[PDB]
Amino acid sequence: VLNEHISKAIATIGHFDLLTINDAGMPIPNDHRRIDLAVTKNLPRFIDVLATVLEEMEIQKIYLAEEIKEHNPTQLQQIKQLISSEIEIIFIPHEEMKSNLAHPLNKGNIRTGETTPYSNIALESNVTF
Amino acid sequence: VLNEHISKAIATIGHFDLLTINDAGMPIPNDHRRIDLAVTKNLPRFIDVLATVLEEMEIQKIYLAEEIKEHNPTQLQQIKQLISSEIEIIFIPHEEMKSNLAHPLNKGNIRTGETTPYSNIALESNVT
Repeated sequence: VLNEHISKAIATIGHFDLLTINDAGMPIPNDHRRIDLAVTKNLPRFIDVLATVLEEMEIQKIYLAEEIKEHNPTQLQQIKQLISSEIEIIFIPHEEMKSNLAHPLNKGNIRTGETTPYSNIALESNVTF
Repeated sequence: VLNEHISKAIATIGHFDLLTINDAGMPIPNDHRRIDLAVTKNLPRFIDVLATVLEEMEIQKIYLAEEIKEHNPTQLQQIKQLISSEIEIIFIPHEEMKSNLAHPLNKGNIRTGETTPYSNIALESNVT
């Protein structure tokens, strides 16, 4: 990660803390947590930002929208190929994924240029140090 | 442009105002002008951000480092193919490109993930 805001968020991240990565259409609140990386349609791609962020975090659990199973199987598969078998995948309603953007332990909401549906994820941090 | 900060900057832009796009290594001051889009090495690319921004701005002139001609002939060529022939290309020393990051009429410094040398540009706005 060369992103400053992201490195800053990851530096304030400890056990139970959340970090999200979202597609272009996700209604992300306009606060300090907001990290807009979007350039244009599909730039950068959700999966590329995800792969990059995983390299700099110890994750415990991830959250995905139940709707991803049916509406974006390809993205679900790409996510599974990325994370290790050790990490637990929890599905919740997309509506909940939206609420979590304002979770008290949410340390950042990254916006990508992704346009495929339900390309959103929440990363829950394990013990840092 | 779907980028919120870029959109904001381009909203406050008028004649003579500047907007810059830089590679990952350019020392961009830590102020309100700074817009960090860098994800990782070469993501996003300089050329892709430039192409996007050009679609949203009326530009009069661009500034490039004189050093680009010899150290990155490829990037110079890509830039030329992107802008019209009615836009003037002014070459200045890289050192000055750096000083322009704090120009009084500079409305935004965009940081990309570009890693190739002298991939930096300054766009001067025409009448809005």
